[PDB]
Amino acid sequence: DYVDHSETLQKLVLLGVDLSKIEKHPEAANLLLRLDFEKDIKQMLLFLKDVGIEDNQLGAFLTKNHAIFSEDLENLKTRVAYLHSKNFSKADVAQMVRKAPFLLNFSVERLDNRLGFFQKELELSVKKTRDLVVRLPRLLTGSLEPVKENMKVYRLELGFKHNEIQHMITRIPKMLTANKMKLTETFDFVHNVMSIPHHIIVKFPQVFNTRLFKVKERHLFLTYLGRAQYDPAKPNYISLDKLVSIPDEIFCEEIAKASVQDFEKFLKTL
Repeated sequence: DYVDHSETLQKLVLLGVDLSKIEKHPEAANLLLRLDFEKDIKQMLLFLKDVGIEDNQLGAFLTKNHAIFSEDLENLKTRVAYLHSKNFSKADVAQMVRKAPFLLNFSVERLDNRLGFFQKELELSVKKTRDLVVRLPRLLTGSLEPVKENMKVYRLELGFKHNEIQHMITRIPKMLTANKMKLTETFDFVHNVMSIPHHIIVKFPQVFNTRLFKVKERHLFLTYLGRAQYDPAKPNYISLDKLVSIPDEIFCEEIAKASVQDFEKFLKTL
């Protein structure tokens, strides 16, 4: 059987499928080992093309979704029709399935319940709720627990108001599932060590999408230089987005007003 399967396996490899990943899932791997490309696999690939997975995206999709050959094609079609009934366009669904390859493995009822959860939990407009999951489609496929927990962390532990949270998460949807320890450490540093008020953090939520060491290195250097001026009502104001976004060379010259060599020297005292 190995010899007769070789041409199918070769085809999957040429597509960029990583069989070593699929091999971690023994029943799926044993099914694939027994599938023929023309008879069993091709009709699945043609469906994926129709929903918008391009040929050069199939390898990554099939490597992630080791379960796709175990779903009934009729059910996959029904789930796509459900998404369309919810006003997700063809372009939306193509992006959602590529970025969240398990999406069509969820039943109609589960997809409906998951969309309803995000509507109820975040309280966004219908439209902004669709925009949110089009932007981060894995919200629909992952555990919902970190979402519930992080909503309570932002409000009850970090002190943001409900409207502030909506503002931040629509811009940075990954905030909804971010590691709680990392969110807390970033908040404590930016709010308490840098003394930045909630309403300013709300305006620049990308600080929750920045690795904290970078925020810290830059704040400590500016502090060392007497240039850590984060209040827009005073001169030499440095905004949080400048601080987290501009590359080292420009941060040094334009913001810290110091050489990169001196920044490097400072970082060695940390």
